Amino acid sequence: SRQTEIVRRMVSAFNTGRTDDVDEYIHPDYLNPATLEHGIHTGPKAFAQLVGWVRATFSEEARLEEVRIEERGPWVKAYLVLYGRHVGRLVGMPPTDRRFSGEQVHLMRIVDGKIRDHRDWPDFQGTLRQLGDPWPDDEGWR
Amino acid sequence: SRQTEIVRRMVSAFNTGRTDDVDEYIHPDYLNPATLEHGIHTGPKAFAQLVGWVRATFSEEARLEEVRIEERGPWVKAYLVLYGRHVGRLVGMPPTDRRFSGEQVHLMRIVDGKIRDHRDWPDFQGTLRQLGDPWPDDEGWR
Amino acid sequence: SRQTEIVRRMVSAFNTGRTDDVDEYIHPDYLNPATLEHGIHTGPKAFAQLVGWVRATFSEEARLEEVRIEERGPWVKAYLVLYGRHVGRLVGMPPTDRRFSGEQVHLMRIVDGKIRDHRDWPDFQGTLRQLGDPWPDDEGWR
Amino acid sequence: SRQTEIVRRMVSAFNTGRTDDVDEYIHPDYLNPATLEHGIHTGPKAFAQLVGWVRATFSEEARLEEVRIEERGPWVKAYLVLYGRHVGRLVGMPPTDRRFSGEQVHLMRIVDGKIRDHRDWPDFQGTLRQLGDPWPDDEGWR
Ligand SMILES: COC(=O)C1=C(C)CC(=O)c2c1cc1c(c2O)C(=O)c2c(O)cccc2C1=O
Ligand SMILES: COC(=O)C1=C(C)CC(=O)c2c1cc1c(c2O)C(=O)c2c(O)cccc2C1=O
Ligand SMILES: COC(=O)C1=C(C)CC(=O)c2c1cc1c(c2O)C(=O)c2c(O)cccc2C1=O
Ligand SMILES: COC(=O)C1=C(C)CC(=O)c2c1cc1c(c2O)C(=O)c2c(O)cccc2C1=O
Repeated sequence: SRQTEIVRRMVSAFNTGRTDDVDEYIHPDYLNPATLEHGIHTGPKAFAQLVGWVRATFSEEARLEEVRIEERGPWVKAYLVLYGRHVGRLVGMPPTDRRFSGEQVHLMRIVDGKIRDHRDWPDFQGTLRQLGDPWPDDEGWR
Repeated sequence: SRQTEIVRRMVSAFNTGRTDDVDEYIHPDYLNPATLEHGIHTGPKAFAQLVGWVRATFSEEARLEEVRIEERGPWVKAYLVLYGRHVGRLVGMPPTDRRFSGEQVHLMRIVDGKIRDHRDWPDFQGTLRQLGDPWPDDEGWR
Repeated sequence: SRQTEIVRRMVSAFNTGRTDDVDEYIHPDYLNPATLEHGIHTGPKAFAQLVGWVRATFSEEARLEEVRIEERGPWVKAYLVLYGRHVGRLVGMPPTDRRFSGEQVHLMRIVDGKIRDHRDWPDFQGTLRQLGDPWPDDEGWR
Repeated sequence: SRQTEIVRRMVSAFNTGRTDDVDEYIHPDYLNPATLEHGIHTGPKAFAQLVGWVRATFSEEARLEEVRIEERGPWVKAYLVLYGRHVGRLVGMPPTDRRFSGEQVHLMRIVDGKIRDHRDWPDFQGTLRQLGDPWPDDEGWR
């Protein structure tokens, strides 16, 4: 139950935008490999930046709802659903202003009480469908 | 565009619960083959009953959002997303009170200005996941 | 484990087309509510007809693979994946001859050793995408 | 049609494992941001390494089937379906030896006749379900 509660605190940060206490539950060595192309590198600051990015992209009304959280050893798996609105540029695609919802799975390793390894799997295909199958502009993503 | 607007009127009925005017856009011969196991048979009354059932099952806050509507001949295809809350018994499963969202596709044939043939394809599997993989009780569905 | 094995026998019938022994594991009162619009009514014969329809529609190479089977009381839930090819008319849509695969969930009630209540939830939306978003012809489905 | 054919050549490489000619259709500056955590960096060699990784992970029988390919300007969008078998370690998860299939969307920018920007969106959640919801081992992914 300790580990489930740590992951619920991470979920809560995405829902409130609250990053002042991330050093209490994000490991110094935190890395989410998806964040690198944004410039977002390691530790509590990287996680704070990721929260910021999610809210900037999918709006201050984004909601991550919990379906269920599982654990095995030091690993925690969170089955969530994201509810958002496409209000920020996303992989080179201007904001469609379209609402969407999609299931997501997160996998996290807890190391000495804090989240150190974090992978997430959005329902990218369903999000793109709900956004009307957007395209990047000439600027693109790189 | 006429046919797209008829289907938008159907979508709107699910969003408002408004069934007083269904005879203006639902064909006398309307049939949705999924409705039969509820007792819901043909024409405008069957469609009214279906609206009622959707709102009773997925709540008076259910929302059907439009992604896109396509047509070919007398056929219209609606790409929607349902947002709801499981507040009514569903295929023998007591209400979980869980929020969910899922894409849905509807296919309708327009006959003399009114919806006559109607099939819908919910994201049943994703809904069930978001409801925590519920089970029917001893009463079941039949 | 008895009930899991009964459902595996049902899965096997779809994979082999073998219907000579359906009276041994399909209840006299069997009903799948989806089958009614094809004319397919109750008991072992209805189930045999459904096997036939699946193979006629999604080809003699259709394969239903097992992910996992769960039970609770008299209920069994089968998480499967269908692999097929669209070789028969489907809801008024001529055969695209396209290969597809989609997860499916089946829910069955076992009554005195035999399958009596059967609901299935195909990934209809994903199947339709993989078939290139087909349309019904003028004949339609009714 | 030129750009569609370039993307079909990329699809074909995943299906045959053929990487001797990647410099003819992969830009010197090619980057897929997902590949970085494997060590796989830029250009034709990075793409060759990615083909290798896909076949090592999802087997020499992996098949990427084409649903449809769209283009807009220099951008190409490929709607595919992957058929594979989990035979290599995947994000810290030992091979389950389970077959799976999942839709995938790829987005590519063509620059002077060659693929330069490449993002892919697997159906990760559906793959994980079909693999029986595997877990990483103690070694993990990092
Ligand atoms: C609640 O957070 C996320 O959903 C998320 C996180 C934590 C980190 C990420 O890097 C992404 C997303 C979500 C997301 C995408 C992320 O990179 C993305 O690229 C993405 C995309 O490229 C196209 C459609 C939807 C997307 C997403 O929902
Ligand atoms: C907005 O309407 C629907 O979603 C809908 C309609 C119009 C008619 C129907 O018969 C069903 C649904 C939705 C629906 C189910 C319907 O029969 C259903 O059985 C169903 C289910 O059995 C399990 C999970 C979700 C479900 C649904 O979202
Ligand atoms: C392995 O069996 C099935 O997939 C199945 C069964 C047992 C009974 C059924 O009535 C249907 C399907 C599958 C199916 C559809 C069934 O009615 C269907 O209408 C259907 C559809 O209308 C559009 C796309 C895919 C479909 C399916 O895969
Ligand atoms: C045909 O190629 C791919 O599917 C693919 C490619 C080109 C590049 C990639 O980096 C990934 C995948 C597929 C893939 C994953 C990739 O990174 C992955 O991490 C992945 C995963 O982490 C869990 C389940 C399925 C997965 C995949 O199908």
